[PDB]
Amino acid sequence: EDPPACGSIVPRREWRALASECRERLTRPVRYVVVSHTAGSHCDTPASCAQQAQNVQSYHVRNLGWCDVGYNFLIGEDGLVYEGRGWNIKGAHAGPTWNPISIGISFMGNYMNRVPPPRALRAAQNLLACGVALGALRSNYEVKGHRDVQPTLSPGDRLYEIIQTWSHYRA
Amino acid sequence: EDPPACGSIVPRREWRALASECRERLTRPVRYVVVSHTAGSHCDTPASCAQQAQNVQSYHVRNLGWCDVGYNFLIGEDGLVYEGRGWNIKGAHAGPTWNPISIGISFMGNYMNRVPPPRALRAAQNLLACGVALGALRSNYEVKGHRDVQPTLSPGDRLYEIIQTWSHYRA
Amino acid sequence: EDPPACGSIVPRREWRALASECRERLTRPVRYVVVSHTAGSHCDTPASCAQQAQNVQSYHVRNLGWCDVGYNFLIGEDGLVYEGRGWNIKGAHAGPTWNPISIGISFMGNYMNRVPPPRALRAAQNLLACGVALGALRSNYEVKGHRDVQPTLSPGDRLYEIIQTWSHYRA
Amino acid sequence: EDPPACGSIVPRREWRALASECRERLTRPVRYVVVSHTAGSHCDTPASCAQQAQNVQSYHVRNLGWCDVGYNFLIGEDGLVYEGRGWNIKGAHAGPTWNPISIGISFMGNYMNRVPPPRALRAAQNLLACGVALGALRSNYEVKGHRDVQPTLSPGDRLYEIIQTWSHYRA
Repeated sequence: EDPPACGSIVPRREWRALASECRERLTRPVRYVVVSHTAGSHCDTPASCAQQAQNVQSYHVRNLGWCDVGYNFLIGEDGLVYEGRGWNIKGAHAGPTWNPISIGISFMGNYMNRVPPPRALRAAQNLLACGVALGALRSNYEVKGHRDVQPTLSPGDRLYEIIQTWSHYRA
Repeated sequence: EDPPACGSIVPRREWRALASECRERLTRPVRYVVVSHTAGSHCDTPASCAQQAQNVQSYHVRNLGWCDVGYNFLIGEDGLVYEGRGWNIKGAHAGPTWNPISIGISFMGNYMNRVPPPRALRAAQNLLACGVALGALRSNYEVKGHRDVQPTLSPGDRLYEIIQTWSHYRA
Repeated sequence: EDPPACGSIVPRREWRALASECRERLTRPVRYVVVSHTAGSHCDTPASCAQQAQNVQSYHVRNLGWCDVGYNFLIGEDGLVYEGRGWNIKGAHAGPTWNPISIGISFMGNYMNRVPPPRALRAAQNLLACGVALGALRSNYEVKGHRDVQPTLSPGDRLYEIIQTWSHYRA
Repeated sequence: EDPPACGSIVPRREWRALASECRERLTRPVRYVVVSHTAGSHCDTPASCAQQAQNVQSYHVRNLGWCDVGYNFLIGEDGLVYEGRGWNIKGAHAGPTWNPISIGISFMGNYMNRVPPPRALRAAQNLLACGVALGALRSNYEVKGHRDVQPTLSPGDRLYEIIQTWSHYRA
């Protein structure tokens, strides 16, 4: 069980997230990853991305009344990964059939007419390899675009175009 | 008076829907109505709008594997309401919490920077008044925009903006 | 903050409850409700049920040494709700994870082989709407079986099966 | 279904009620509430009280030829409310003047020399509060006694006396 400190993941406390009230768990190893975009604005710096993650959480917790931000992880264009509900807590990002069997990661921004920068993508891929290293994800895990399991424009055309070219993508 | 007196809808056969396989049912009268937009292209004729309703339905059934198009009713810019799951079948448009206690109506098109023409709006409000008359909806029913209960841009800024003005809208 | 009082709860002074030595409070609005059964004797008259409440309180206090009867509320088969620690005080019924973020209501009886009467079910369902109306429970509160947050049979197979039908239920 | 009667009312069916033949609706918002005692036998358990509601209905239907039991609601010493004609139907409880303008709630038993239980008092308020919530009782509703409007002794001296101590009551 060789140890990799692959957590180039910014903790909840570090981006000053509100405390979570979610308690239901994901049984590891999880088989799926559903990729979405927030459809909101992007951020290209730890400082702005921290705030942007606060806003997304805000919307979900204050406006929608949820126990925590809906994603397990969020990707910023600053090239960092933000801890959402994490590897062990069931997200609220792709429905009742998919949330309990998937890890939901969301790129912060709107990708209908923009590609996320290479470092945002490297962070996403690095985050999945990590999940595999830890046994949080099956080594043969499958990636889905949010539009493949729920009716939505998410994760955006350009971004959707890209994940389809991904090794673990299966529609 | 009686027996009926309510707004008109294009029936499933008329638009050429595949047969529904959905079985789960809503309890009447329903307290909530959720307004979304399909987020795709719009249609301003009975011909293109039926075609449109086909597509949306194809995506939900052929691609997401659902028993039927997600919405209870669709609204075209042609001025006609399109039968979806109807007043009795639980739809799949606003998630596990609202699907079983609401009627999901979705305008066909994207209303982020565009508003639906007056006739599409009359159709939608006609429909709600129809639903009330049928006892399918409570007389003190409430309207929510899709974004008020799910993380999404739906029903679109301009549309969402419009429904905030409605007699039955409740944030 | 929300003027009108609610439901028909038999207050403490009426079922002759020992004073409470509990002080740790709950952050309102509470998100979860965990349904349990006492697994003790059932009662179907105000007098026998007032007694049973007393029995349950006393056993938690005198024998287990708890600051007050562990449940936030108790339900009789006489169809009445019995005030336990109430809405503002943290209770001891579902473990350290859940006790600070939930409301615990217990049906006085054993429900492995008996279903409680409709009036008991009704009293519970109505106690919850009160909780919301009062602002003690979130409008989108979630009900969980005792067994879905702990290893146990509680609230009993029959009662468990029932609450799985309630609209605010989440496994 | 999913919405049960507010304030834990025992449904017509639970107390084994004969079907109603009444058609005369009252148009809520009703302005008044009249309190009578049935002058019949009292009961303090859910079992005995269901028989009494059945007793009183039978008397009114089989013997007086009425379309249903006189009252809109009956209160029990068990602390439960019993559905009579409900909110919508005009009841026969206080003559040709007040039957069309008020809601008749009747305490089961003779209360000339008996003061009824506080739980039954709580259930009564509970009934009136949930009446407003429904749109049946005008939010600013008013209360009168049976003897305040007819040559009768009902609701009984002890019972009548406390009804005056009320808030919503109008002299």
